Amino acid sequence: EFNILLATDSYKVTHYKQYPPNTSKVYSYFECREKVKYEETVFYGLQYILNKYLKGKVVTKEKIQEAKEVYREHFQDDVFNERGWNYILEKYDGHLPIEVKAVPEGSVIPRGNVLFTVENTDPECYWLTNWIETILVQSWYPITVATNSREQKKILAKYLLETSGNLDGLEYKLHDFGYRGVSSQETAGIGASAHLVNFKGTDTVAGIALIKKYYGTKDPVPGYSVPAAEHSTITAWGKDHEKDAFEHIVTQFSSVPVSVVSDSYDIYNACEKIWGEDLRHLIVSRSTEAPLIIRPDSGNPLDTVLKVLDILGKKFPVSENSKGYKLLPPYLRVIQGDGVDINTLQEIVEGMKQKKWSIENVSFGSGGALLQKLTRDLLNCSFKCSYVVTNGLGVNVSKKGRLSLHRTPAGTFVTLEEGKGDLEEYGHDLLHTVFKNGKVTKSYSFDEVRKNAQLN
Amino acid sequence: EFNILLATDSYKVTHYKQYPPNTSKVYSYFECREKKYEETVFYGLQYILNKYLKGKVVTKEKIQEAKEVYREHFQDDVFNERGWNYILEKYDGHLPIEVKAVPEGSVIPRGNVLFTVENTDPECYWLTNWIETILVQSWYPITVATNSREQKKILAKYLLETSGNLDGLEYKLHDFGYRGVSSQETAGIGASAHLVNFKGTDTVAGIALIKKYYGTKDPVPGYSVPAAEHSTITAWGKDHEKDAFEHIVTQFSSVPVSVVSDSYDIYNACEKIWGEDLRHLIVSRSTEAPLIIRPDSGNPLDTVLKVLDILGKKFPVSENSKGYKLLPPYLRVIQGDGVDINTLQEIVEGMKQKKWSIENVSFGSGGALLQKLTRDLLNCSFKCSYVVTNGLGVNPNKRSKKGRLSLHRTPAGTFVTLEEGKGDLEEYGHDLLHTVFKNGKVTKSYSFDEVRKNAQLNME
Repeated sequence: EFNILLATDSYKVTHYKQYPPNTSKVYSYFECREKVKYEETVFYGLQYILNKYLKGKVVTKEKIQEAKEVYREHFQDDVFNERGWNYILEKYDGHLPIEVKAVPEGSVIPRGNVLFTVENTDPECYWLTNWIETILVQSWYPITVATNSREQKKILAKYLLETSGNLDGLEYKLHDFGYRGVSSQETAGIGASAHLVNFKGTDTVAGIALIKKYYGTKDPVPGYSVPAAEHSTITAWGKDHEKDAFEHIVTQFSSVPVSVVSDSYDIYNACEKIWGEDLRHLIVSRSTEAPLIIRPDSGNPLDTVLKVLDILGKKFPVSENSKGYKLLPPYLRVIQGDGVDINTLQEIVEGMKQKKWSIENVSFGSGGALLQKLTRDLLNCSFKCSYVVTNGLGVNVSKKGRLSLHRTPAGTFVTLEEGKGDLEEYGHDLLHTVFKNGKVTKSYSFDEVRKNAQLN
Repeated sequence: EFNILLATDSYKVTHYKQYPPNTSKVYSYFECREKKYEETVFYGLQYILNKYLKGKVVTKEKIQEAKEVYREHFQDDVFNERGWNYILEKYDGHLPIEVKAVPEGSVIPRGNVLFTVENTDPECYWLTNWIETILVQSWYPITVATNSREQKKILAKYLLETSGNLDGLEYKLHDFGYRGVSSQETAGIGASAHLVNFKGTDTVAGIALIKKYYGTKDPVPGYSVPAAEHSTITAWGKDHEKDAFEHIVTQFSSVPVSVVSDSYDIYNACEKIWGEDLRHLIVSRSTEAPLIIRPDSGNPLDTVLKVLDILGKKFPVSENSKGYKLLPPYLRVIQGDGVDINTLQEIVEGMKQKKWSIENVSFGSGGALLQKLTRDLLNCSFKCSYVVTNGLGVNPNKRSKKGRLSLHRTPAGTFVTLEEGKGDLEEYGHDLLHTVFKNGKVTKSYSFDEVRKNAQLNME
């Protein structure tokens, strides 16, 4: 199926012919170098990569021959280390002789600290470290998604608290609508799973499948969604049957919440006449677990939320909570999924507070904004060789030498270099061996991942 | 392997309970809308059709898996088990939809229908909305192929003006985006899209995709060359950079070799090492295997200009027929840092002002070519435009299209998208859209050779 001998940058293929004689070790590391400032990042995703692509017998005679042919044509010359891959196949039954150490999945670590390290375990495979860089560095994506998601969660927790006095339901405040905005099916799954580290709402079940497959969970409902009615289905009934459309929907989905666009024809007539009275007997009767969620009209993200809230406020009973903020009845809520990114989320929620509107009233959705438009540059994700051993001599190639992560008694994180960690300075290394010679040596359930990524 | 019943936005799962009774048709379309990148390269649909939609994609096992997944996901039974079983029993699991599209590789101006989708069996009215997700992801290869072609245009302009021809244009932009994209699948798709316009890529997966889903007569559709970076050269120590260089050039002499030159000494490497010390091993390299020098970091233009100058003094520089400086055939430069469509223009412009032929330099694009792209760059939009209920028809950015769409060209060759089925009259040339998928079968397929031909630049 997938061939790891063909999963590296092409130029790295020739590295086994570029090192000095007797090079026995190449040690490399990944960090989110320093440079809404993302001060701390969530380390998430390496486990997926290790399990899906690196563990077990990943080298076969068949795969060796495939790579030899592919590369012969690619470089128009035989520059493929066939013998080197044959050694791995025969010596370790196709298992990769490398060791990867990393901070636990879900850990929140400030920028500029070692997150994981990679090195070969057999001197003959000094070239392997550079080779697997490509596959490992893609962990930047789930790290970045989990990080940007958590930052948005911090914004939501702050205002939810100040406006309601608590954080109940925080986990359902930001929904992942990024399926259609990402670059591939695989990316959709990875990204959705990274969002689920922080929240539970997603429209990409592939995220849940990845979690259950690569991490494991005891959580009864790790990821959820609610039926949603959009323009495409409502307008199919016609302007004269919008009421029938609305009644049909709410009656079809009465035991769970339901999202319905109010912008199909006229939000006023829809909220004031249809919802307001014509079908009122179907709304007020809904449980607090299955509220009607109104998806505001098109326009400015903040303005629209207020407008719809003010309208609804005029037709339904609003009350002030213990914190003194306007709160719609339990059977009625609002969702803003258009133009909501990390920066805009701020202004929106900010405006709501200043207008006496509680955050309990609204939830948000983000699409290609939280799964796409993100790059390695956001957190300055960097992978580099920091230590090499040639002719028995240890040399430093960014951070220098062998690295280790530590947390001081004051609760600060520090990455010690040049093997200084060996001096047992600041306790024990926080990086743990997760992969060694083809075997995943330490794994985490998704429950642990979420616990480690929890808000401070 | 893959369960298409689980590959749609969640909220679309319940649509089979949202339409009026006897809704028999749902017709939707895809376009790169314009406001108020003038042309896009349509590429990638065929990969999706063949990999995910064709053949028997529904099985009892998949239907059951979906039922369980959605029951937990929605906390209620809102999965159309009956509707999917119907496809399994009536069409042996083949999807009853028809997709029409402009040819793969075709160049179409913005604001025009590119592909359409509709159910072929009235009982499957709900299927059109369902597959939107998987089909709209074509926005990615479309965008990559389009952006890549725009850069090709810039390079073509300056290569022609500075050398007189476009020889070797296909090797001027190398794809180094493997490490900068979000996944393995995305790497392959993206690399394939770049290969629509160029041949250099460091992602062999892109070539695999081309051969598997398109096919080619080209004996070498994608290529790369050995390259030496800092992590490998610095391993030798500052005092052995010359040996590192010597070793590498000797190792790879029948093929071109890329070598970083800013490890330690930037001037000494070009002047002394490459010059006085190893010149004998460079001037001897054939024109098919030149030494490729990769410049230091910093401003991309300044660095390119500074490197050419240093070399241009230690090596014999000529003057082509257009009067621009040209390095000897065994020596070239590559700039793979900080290059995107905006920076590319500034660089080639700078070289022209400095009288340097574009022949001397090639470029590399990474994350800024396969990741710094979104659906909004080209305003990729998918929308329902026609619906039939009870046997009756129903219906910032430019307005959306309505009714049955068709693509044509005026006698002047101007592209026009006709709406409300007006295309039936064929006032202009018949519909340019072709049926590429129908009831589980891919009905029209393009070789990557046709794709590249359709995407060629306009000589004008």
